[PDB]
Amino acid sequence: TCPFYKKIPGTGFTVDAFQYGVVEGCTAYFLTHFHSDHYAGLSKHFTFPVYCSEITGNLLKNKLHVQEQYIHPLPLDTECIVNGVKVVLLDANHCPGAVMILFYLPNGTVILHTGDFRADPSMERSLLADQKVHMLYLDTTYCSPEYTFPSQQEVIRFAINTAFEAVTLNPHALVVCGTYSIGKEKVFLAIADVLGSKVGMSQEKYKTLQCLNIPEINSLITTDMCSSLVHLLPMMQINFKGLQSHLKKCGGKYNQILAFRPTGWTHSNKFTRIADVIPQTKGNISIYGIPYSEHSSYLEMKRFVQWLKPQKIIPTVNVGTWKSRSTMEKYFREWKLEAGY
Ligand code: NI
Repeated sequence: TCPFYKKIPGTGFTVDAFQYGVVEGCTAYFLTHFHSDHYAGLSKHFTFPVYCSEITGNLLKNKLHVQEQYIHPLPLDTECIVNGVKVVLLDANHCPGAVMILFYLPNGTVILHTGDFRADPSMERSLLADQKVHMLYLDTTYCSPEYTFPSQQEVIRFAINTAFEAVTLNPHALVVCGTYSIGKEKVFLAIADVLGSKVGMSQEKYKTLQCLNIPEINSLITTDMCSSLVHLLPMMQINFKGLQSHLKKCGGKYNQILAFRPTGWTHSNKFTRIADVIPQTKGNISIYGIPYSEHSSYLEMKRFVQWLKPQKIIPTVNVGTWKSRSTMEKYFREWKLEAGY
């Protein structure tokens, strides 16, 4: 059944709750972003109102074929009224079109639902600064102190410098980047920009990117693989067998592959700095796992919460085990005692 952490009290609303059939009492279904564990269940047969960003609404219409009459896009940073309740959508710093949602309950309670987010100090100067938030529905993906990672800018610097050096040493090297969802487009777009190439990809993936309102996108991507030396493939193909196979397909235009796997976290983070990352190599193929995260680190999460000072926290991730739930609740209490709220 629909879990309680997907329901908004004092409303008929649910958040990211599309795989439970008709939720009894739900008058509006919000969708924070277009990732499959969140939209699971949506299709052309859905006949309830869906509230989301413009970009998520483009994806619902073009990729899932949801009928336009049931898609309600909202502008960001704007007080809107939905079924009699004031709401605001804020940028979540996750993937394209991802939002956090502020609900202003008729009884005076304010609730923030982060969706999936990567906390940032810039959030401390949005509309969140203007009133108190009582309850926080929190993306706790990396809520444990082992989870450190570098800034996105540091990671993209490494990738740009690595790729440019390799292709300048060998003009017959191919760059390959893995993907399995929207998100992390800066990785392949930044590499292609330093090399003066467009990024080549499948027709399905090109369609997906053309929904994202990225400026000048027609200048940066293409479905002509032959004219490109940065290729995008399914994350599943980013291994030695998959890459050897791909190289055979390029007809001797290339003699070396340099590949990137933008992972979340990996246990080489606790020891190794970004400057010191190395690839796995077999023959003329090298694979780099780079820690490009679109979720908060532990310290970023902690700073956001200690700034916001909520009265109650409801985790939305890692809630399935008692050991995880108990651990998270311990950190929340530490943060509260340290900061004095
Ligand atoms: Ni997500």
